[PDB]
Amino acid sequence: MKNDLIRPNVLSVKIISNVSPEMAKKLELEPHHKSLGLITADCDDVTYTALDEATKAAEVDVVYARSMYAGAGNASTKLAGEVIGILAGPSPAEVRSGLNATLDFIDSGVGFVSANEDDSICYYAQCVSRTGSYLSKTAGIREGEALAYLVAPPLEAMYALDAALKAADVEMCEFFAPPTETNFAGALLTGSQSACKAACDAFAEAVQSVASNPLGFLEHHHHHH
Amino acid sequence: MKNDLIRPNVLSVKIISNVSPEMAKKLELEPHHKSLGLITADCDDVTYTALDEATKAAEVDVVYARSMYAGAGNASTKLAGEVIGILAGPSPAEVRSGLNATLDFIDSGVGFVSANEDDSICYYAQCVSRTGSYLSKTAGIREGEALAYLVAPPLEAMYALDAALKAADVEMCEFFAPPTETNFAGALLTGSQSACKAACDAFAEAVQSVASNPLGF
Amino acid sequence: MKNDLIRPNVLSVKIISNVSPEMAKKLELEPHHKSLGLITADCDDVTYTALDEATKAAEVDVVYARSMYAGAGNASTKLAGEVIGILAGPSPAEVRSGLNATLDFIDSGVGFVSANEDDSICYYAQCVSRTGSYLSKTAGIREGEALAYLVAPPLEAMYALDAALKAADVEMCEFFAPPTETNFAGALLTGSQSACKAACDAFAEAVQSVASNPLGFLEHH
Ligand code: NA
Ligand code: NA
Repeated sequence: MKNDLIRPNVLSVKIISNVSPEMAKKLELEPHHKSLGLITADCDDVTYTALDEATKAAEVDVVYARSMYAGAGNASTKLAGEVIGILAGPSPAEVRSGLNATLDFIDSGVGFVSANEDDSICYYAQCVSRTGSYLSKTAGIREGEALAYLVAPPLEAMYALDAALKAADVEMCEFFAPPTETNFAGALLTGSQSACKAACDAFAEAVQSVASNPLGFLEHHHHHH
Repeated sequence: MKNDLIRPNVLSVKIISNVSPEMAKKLELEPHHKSLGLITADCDDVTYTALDEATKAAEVDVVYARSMYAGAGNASTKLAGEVIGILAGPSPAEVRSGLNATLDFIDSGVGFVSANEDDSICYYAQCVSRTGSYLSKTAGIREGEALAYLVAPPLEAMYALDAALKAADVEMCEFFAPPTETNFAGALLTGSQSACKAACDAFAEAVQSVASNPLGF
Repeated sequence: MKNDLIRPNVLSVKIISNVSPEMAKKLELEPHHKSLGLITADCDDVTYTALDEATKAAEVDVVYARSMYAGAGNASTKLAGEVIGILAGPSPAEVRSGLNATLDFIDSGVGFVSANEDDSICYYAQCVSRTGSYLSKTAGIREGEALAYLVAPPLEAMYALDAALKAADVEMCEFFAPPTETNFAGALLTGSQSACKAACDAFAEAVQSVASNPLGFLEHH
């Protein structure tokens, strides 16, 4: 029901030690990247946030991060979910430390929030109060700066992004144009921690507004047609 | 059943007034684009045709129009459908007018047509007698020229495009290479209005032929 | 159940006898490509292998070959499946010959194999002993050289590719980065037929290992 947290789930985790050179080349790894940590889950943006948290916890870089077409509910196999993440580090021990931090974050209480009775509309409005190396590079900001990580379905996201930008002293960093692979959209915005929180609150309120009344236009403006 | 119209449905409509400069930049809006009209629906090509119609009905441009991966039946949320369209114009009045025209067209009787008993094969074969400013740009043709807008599933579309091109003096302007995001295919063809209609008729007949006999070669 | 073949199915096949010049342009056909053979099926990588086999059997080229977003189980229409392939040749007879070779290969016993009890994890580990003109070009190798054609879901594929590369005397040719349209991943690897076979066996073993222990990563490395 509305305001319920949708629990995210990790599906698979593995380590590759001493990554083969042939794979290192196709993944465009750095010379010091000797080991990989692999993860899949049923929620991509929670996982991306978790991977960023991993870069604060261990000597790891996010070297691969992609979402699956049409999202987890349309996965055709058990472990595909809707995201694959790859951490790289100098040793299996560092990768292992990174993956443990990732897993712990995914199960920390974060998640998309439901906007209606059957959870058929949901959104992410996460204040990342201290970015790691992954999301700061994605956003083009300095490490440790704050972000509003805003995700919703396509029309809700566009409407609510406008609301969020107007509500808060925040800057556009990265636009997720609709559709991304999972048919969502949104943005990374930056500013002070209080401004990012204000943007998150406004984004959430705007998504809920659309969910509650998606076709109000018909009665107000399409009458006598 | 065969020849039934599949009714297209609008799922959500919203307007943005005084669009934020940050969003204007990311959408690559023009300076006169102050207001946005947003729409989602469960049929993308009908919506694209309707958005083009709106540019003839109001002072609006189609500034964004994209389809969802794997189509409306695989939507994971209620309002995603399989298309998002954005109209831009100088005022809320003009984008409401544009949306009203879009809605009218979507409800006008246009739509995908079923080619079999359980409506599991369908196609779009729509003659656009006079393009607006959106489908003329997509096709790379002069504004106001006619189009045949032809869509079907991948193999049906390739087979039926062949038939359409042979049936009248038309040129292929834009090829929708399989898969588009919704796993369809097709093309925009141009020529005289009567040639485009002949192409539409041939396209429809060819899709029906494949539906009736999918493995016969 | 585990080790079961998942049988691939052909959904539609048609011939265009004299392709129109407008269609030839958009498909970037060459002048000698007069006839087209169209096929869809519910298994893309089996079909790609089959199309390559067709080029060995007949004077046909693979001129178009693409997978559908989210795979055959999410198809919204009857004939879309998860792949469209197009053969081009000099005549309808030659295209028909190519299509027959394609269909025969699809039904030959090749296919994805289940890695668990409800067939919810599967993989492809096919040794192409002698490539035709399609997969040799895709891989960037001489026509007639061998490939391991390795496909699995995203994490399994990455883990199992590393295993295959370490186990077998093979080289990386083409990386299918996750996700491809059907949300799979994998690679084409080349080497002797022996080495390609060893890569296939190691890939299969590694995918099965992940299926049996999907969350396990704490063991000594
Ligand atoms: Na589905
Ligand atoms: Na090796």
